[PDB]
This record gives sequence, structure tokens and C-alpha cells, in this order.
Amino acid sequence: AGHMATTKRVLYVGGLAEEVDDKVLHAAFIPFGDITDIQIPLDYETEKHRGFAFVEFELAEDAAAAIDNMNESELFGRTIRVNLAKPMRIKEGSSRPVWSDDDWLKKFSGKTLEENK
RNA sequence: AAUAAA
Repeated sequence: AGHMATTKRVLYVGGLAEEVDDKVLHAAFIPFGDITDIQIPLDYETEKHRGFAFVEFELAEDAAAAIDNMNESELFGRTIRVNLAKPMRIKEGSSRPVWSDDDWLKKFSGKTLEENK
């Protein structure tokens, strides 16, 4: 079967509550491995938290496990999304695949990512 | 899903 490129150790987060600051994501994502950086970009229209953020770790198996355990999860009483960044450039100009959510999230929702080896 | 504000 097909799969996304070797891009790892990074995760986008969206749908955040108005209180999910950097220390909140640091405590919400640490049980899966060991975090190494966090990001809280503003809306840059009124200089306030836009409701989305980023996470990074020193290991790739932690980031992939959070896609398997924190995708469509819930923070602050509301749903949130977790996934590796889409094909738009990232904070360091790195390129990425298209990340089509139909097939990728279908194989992450099914047990097929663990039955195979 | 993002306009990656340290």
C-alpha cells in the first residue's frame, strides 16, 4: 500500500479552545514520548491566539503515535485535530506530500496499520 | 487545518 513521505517529528493542531496555550499542549502531548518544542502563532489580525498550534519531538515514533491516539480527540471540552503538516511550506521551507485525508485517515482509523508488519 | 510571533 501507499503512504506519506518520511516527514515526521512535527504535528499540526487545530480547533483549540481559547485557553490551550503552549504549556497546555506540552502537558497534553508528553505521555506519548518526549516533546522538544511548541508553537503558538497568532491570528496576526488582532494579535490573539488563532485556535491552532504546533508540536515537535526528538523522535518520530512519538509523532506518529499521536496521530493514532490524539486525532479527532478532545481538549477543553471541544474537538481537536492532530496530523503532520499539509503540502504548504512549513517554518523551515520544508516540502511535504498532499496528505489526502480520505485514504490516509482511513488506514489510520482501521486496524490495518497494526495487522501488517 | 495554517498568515508557523520568537
